Amino acid sequence: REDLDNYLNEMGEVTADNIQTWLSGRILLIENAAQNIAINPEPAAVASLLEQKALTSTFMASYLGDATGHFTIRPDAKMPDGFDPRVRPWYKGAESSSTSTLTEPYIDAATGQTIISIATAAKKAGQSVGVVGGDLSLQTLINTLSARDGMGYAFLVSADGKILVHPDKALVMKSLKEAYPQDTPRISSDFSERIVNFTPIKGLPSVNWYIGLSVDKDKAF
Ligand code: PRO
Ligand SMILES: [Cl-]
Ligand SMILES: [Cl-]
Repeated sequence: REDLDNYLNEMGEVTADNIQTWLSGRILLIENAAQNIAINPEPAAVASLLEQKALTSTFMASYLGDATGHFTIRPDAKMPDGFDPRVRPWYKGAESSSTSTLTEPYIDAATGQTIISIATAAKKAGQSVGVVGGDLSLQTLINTLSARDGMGYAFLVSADGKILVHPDKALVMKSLKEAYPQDTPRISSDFSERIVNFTPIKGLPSVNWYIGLSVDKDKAF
């Protein structure tokens, strides 16, 4: 048991570091996008920035919304009638953060897919000029986790217990209790009766997220 605990802990730390280092490169691209837009926030300049291959190859789309409701998105897309960027979770979350942020999964207004967004406020010498966001699909996050490793699966859960990414998509945005009503695992401890442990992801901006490692117990050696 000491041996399995030591290994799950070590695997959790590995998986956690790597997803942190997958995310933080993508967080830099958005921050750089926001910084460059703050240079020249004319919508022509904005649109040429978002059309660049480093962004379009990395994200489903990236975009700028501002306090008047103006919205520029690339690749371009017809947004639903009455779409307002200011009421979307990426906008509200970047507004209330002095750093960049990452949203919990939500329903993309463009694709209708489930997505998360990296967003940060774009600031021109103290003044906000809007919020820049980039979108990653839930399926992308599942694939990025399931690529990161021996015995069970990794999933991602917020500190408050909300399951964010899980290879069982039915469990996405269920709380731990709602997903696991009989004997609920607790983040508060780092082992739970499958055996499950939680490893904090360090160094993300604005969020407190955990890697959960879930392994078939008796198969584990
Ligand atoms: O759904 C949203 O709010 C973001 C912005 C447009 C595309 N995805
Ligand atoms: Cl990559
Ligand atoms: Cl446009």
